[PDB]
Amino acid sequence: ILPDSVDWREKGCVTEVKYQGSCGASWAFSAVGALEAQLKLKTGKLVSLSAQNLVDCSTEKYGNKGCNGGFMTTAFQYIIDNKGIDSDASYPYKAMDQKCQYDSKYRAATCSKYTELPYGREDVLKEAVANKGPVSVGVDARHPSFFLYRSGVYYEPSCTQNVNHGVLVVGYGDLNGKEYWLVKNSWGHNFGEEGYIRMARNKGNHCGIASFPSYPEILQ
Ligand SMILES: Cn1c(=O)n(C2CCN(CCCn3nc(-c4ccc(Cl)c(CNC(=O)c5ccccc5)c4)ccc3=O)CC2)c2cc(Cl)ccc21
Repeated sequence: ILPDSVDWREKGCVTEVKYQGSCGASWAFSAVGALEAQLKLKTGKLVSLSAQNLVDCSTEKYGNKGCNGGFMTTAFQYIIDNKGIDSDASYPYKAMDQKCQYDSKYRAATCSKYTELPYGREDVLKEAVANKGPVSVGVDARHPSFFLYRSGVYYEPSCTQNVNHGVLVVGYGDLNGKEYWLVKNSWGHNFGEEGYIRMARNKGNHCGIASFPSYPEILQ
C-alpha cells in the first residue's frame, strides 16, 4: 500500500532549487538531483552535486551536447564509468560549455546503476517515487502556460508526450481531488511555487511526465 502523498523535501533529500540560466542543462540538474537524494539516503548527508561536471564531461560519447541538451540516463552512465562526480562547491555551475575539470579529490558521490521505468506508466512511477526516491523525468515544457505557471495543479490541453526538458519528481499528492506530481525545476526559486510545479497526475501521461523516467542507485 503506497502512501496517498509523498514529499521528499520534508525528508531532507532535496537540495535548494538551482537556476540553469541560458544553458540548456536541465538534463544535468535532473540527474544530479536524483543522485543527491540517493546520497542522502545512503550516507545521511545532503550535498549539492556538480551539474557543470556533467555538462563538461558527459559529452559526445554519452550522446549529450552540454548546454544544447542531453539525457539523464547517460549522465548516470558517465558517473558510473567515471567512478564519481564532484561536489557543486568544488565544480560550480557556470552555465557554459567548458573543458572537463573533473578531479577525483573532490568526489562527492558515486553511482552503481540506474533503472528506467516503462513508457507512460504513471502507476510504476508512483511506486518508484514512494519506494525508491525522487525520479528523473522528461516533460514537454514548450508551452507558455508551462513557463508562466504560478500555482495550483498544471494542466495544458495542448501538451504532448514528447519530452524536451529534464526535471525531477520529488513527490505526489492531490489538491482538493486534483492529483499531481510534485516537480523540482531548475529555473530558480521564482519559477512556479518557489521553484516547483505541481503537474497533473493520472491524466494520460500529461506532458510526457512518465514517458522516460529513470533513477540512480548507490549500492554497497
Ligand atoms: C551511449 N549512448 C546511450 O546510451 N544513448 C542512449 C540515450 C537514451 N536513449 C533512450 C531513448 C529514450 N528517449 N528519451 C528521450 C529524452 C528523455 C529525457 C530528456 Cl531530458 C530528453 C531531452 N533531451 C534531448 O532532447 C537531447 C538533446 C540533445 C542531445 C541529447 C538529448 C529526451 C526522448 C526520446 C527517447 O526515445 C537510448 C540511447 C545514446 C544516444 C546517443 Cl545519440 C549517443 C550515445 C548514446
